[PDB]
Amino acid sequence: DGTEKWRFKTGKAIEASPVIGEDGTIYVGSNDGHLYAINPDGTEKWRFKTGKAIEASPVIGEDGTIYVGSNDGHLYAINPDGTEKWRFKTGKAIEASPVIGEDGTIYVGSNDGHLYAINPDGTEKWRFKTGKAIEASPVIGEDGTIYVGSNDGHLYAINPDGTEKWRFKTGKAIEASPVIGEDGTIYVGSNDGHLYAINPDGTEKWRFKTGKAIEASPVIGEDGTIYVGSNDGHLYAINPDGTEKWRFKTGKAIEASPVIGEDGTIYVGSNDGHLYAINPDGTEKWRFKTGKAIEASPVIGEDGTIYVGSNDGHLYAINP
Repeated sequence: DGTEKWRFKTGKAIEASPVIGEDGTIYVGSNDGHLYAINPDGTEKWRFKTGKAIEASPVIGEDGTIYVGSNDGHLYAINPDGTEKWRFKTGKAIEASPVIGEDGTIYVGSNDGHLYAINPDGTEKWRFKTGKAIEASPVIGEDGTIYVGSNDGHLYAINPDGTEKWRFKTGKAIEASPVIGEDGTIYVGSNDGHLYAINPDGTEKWRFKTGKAIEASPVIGEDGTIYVGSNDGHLYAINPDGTEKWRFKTGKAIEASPVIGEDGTIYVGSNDGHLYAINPDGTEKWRFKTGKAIEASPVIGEDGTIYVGSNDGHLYAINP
């Protein structure tokens, strides 16, 4: 209903989406350098200090391990009881979330330019070098291919053995993670302003121009609609054929991916400070003001709660 359930205070801005564990624990990184585990009632379960700001979402493995990248250059593996299992050092800051393959391999991009494949025991499996920093999380297709965007402007498709399958060049840095449609189409936003729809063979299916850079991953509705936020301040609803369905204006850049609720509501944070709830027909359902710009994608709990991190330093739990 767009009202606050609770707020959890951290020491600095929250730029990264939380993630929810099997037992309902909420995990979130803060620019204050800590990974927090929060109970569903909003009280802190534990924290773990990394060396620098955490600006990427954690991801959870099958056994419960929580993996989180830090600006300190490491990917940490944290046990559910909040003690560290291991860390893996890259050459520079990690600003992108890791992703986990079906065999347990953890893939993470680093500002040192590479995509790393990490075994669950913390040892390197392989690394794939791109031309500039990777600030975007990878995504994995049903056949095991790993897709990742680079500040060198390309979307790379990497085979599970670390060899390149193809690369797709856009006009500027790709800071958005791609998302894969039911037919294997890969959608990815570029700083050149376009949402690109890419066929599994690396050829372009179509492109959609927005007014400014796209820094936010698209998300796909159950009807096939692709939703993506733009720095031009709009949330765009895009048909599978590349034509616009509707657009929704917020007051400032949208740097955060949207998320889709059980009833089909689309939620998205704006740099104007609000969380918006949008109906599938593009009309506003409600908005909620946090203290400062929202750069973090919201995440939905099983009871419908919407969790959103804000530059005002809090994680908000919002009723639906």
